[PDB]
Amino acid sequence: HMTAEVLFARWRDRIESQLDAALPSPAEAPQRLHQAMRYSVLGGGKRMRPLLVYASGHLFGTQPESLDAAAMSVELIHAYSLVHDDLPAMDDDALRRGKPTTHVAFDEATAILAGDALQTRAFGLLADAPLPATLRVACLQTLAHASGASGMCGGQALDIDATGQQQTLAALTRMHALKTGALIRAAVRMGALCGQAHEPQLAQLDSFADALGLAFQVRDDILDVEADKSTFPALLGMDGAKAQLHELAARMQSILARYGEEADALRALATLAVERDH
Amino acid sequence: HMTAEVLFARWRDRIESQLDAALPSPAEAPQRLHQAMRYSVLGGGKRMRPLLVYASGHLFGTQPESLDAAAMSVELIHAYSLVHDDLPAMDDDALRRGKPTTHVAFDEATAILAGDALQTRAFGLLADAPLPATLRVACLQTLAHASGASGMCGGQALDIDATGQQQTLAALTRMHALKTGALIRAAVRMGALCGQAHEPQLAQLDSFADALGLAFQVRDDILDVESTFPALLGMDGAKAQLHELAARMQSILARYGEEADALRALATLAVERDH
Ligand SMILES: [Cl-]
Repeated sequence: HMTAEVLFARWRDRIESQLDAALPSPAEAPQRLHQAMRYSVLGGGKRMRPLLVYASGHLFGTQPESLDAAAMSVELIHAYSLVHDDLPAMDDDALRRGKPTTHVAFDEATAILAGDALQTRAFGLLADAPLPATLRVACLQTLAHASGASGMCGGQALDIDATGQQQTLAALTRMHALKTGALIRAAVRMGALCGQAHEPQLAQLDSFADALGLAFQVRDDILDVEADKSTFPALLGMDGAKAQLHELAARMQSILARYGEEADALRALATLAVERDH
Repeated sequence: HMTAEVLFARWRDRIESQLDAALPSPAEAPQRLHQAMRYSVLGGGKRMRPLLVYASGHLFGTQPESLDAAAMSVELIHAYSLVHDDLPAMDDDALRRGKPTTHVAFDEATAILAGDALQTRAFGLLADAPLPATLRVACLQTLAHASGASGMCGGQALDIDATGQQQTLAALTRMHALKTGALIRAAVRMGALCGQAHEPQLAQLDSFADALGLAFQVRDDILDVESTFPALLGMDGAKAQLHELAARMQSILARYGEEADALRALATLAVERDH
């Protein structure tokens, strides 16, 4: 059995190649839109959401060809959300991962439309997947529920509404559950659906994915202090937030404790969510 | 087309009620996003694209209940595209239909997100529809292809890229075929799929829908004056092109019985409307 480290490298290379083939060429008109779409999603990175799709499918022995559309779709939703988030009317960021944000590299109109078109391509890839129609529909329902006003978009809105206000712990947790937790749970659910998981196992994996999405954000908050006025270290104290993260780490491992080596990839994504330095 | 007008009023009332039931409550969190989503699609309008879905299904005797998801989805895509198109970085409009645009009634960030969420809701409604999964997938494929970079979004980008430039007649026609032609064809296609249409009928209806989308744009350009088709062809040349499209649309549907009257009336509307 291949180690988690080897699997993550293989899946990161795989999703890079799949996304490159799935996006329109920069030489086809409209060239600026296509260039901006590619600029916004190609070029590496953690690929946490594709990795969750593959790692979840891996629990069931599912081949990557059955997972590629689901894995691309969650990265495309994630990528589009960041293109819009970076806009001057939103978070107003000029740099992302050491490179100019998409609206700086191009312009705001191009960034708006590139985000719009990446969202459509996420759904199109699922609808076009070489899978049974019932499975494509189940994946599409999952992604839509997690990405819209009941998930990612709603969480973005809760965040914008809270600009300049101090959120309570309850409200901060709820905001993160929508803004990033929902799409992280969708990634795990879709991988397991492609693995033909049944509902009890879907619910168990959802409990793991729920904890992982929060863990990632608590860790991020801790790192920000070590390197949206309300954060887990500000509301809990730094020691309290570290204890919160430590419990989520233990919780994630306990949920998967009965699996064999087939869960090592998911286990390692949990460790990365808790322990990464960047 | 008076009997058709009654049908269209029924369908405009129906799609208003359907969209109202499908959108989140303005009392529930996040309230401002939900309110902006509702502002951006409720409150009447022509409902051309839902009417095309219902009328295309009507050709096959399909009842509206089997068409609501598809009809809502094309209006939601259309609605989101206008919210983003009105933004200052795009067309920069303060009014639409005599009322403030969404980013004026709310703010730019809320409008961006409302557009994003309406797009998602369009896909979720089709995916959740009470229809065979194979039919839901075919409609979802149709909508995604027509709405993204190879359709509506691509046409919007072409339009912005040509700002201040003189376009050839071919380029302008290509731009409109993506910018609004694709989603109009999608509406007719989805109605026909829900009607269990056979491949020749789908191709026939797609020829009709292609002509209808162009005619609708040519008529909106003519009304706007009262690079565009009037600018390239003259006001008289634009009107001649409209009449040729009208005759093509009626020719394509000519062999059908009264079940095509709804589509025929939408063709007449696209050409003759004062609004
Ligand atoms: Cl292996």
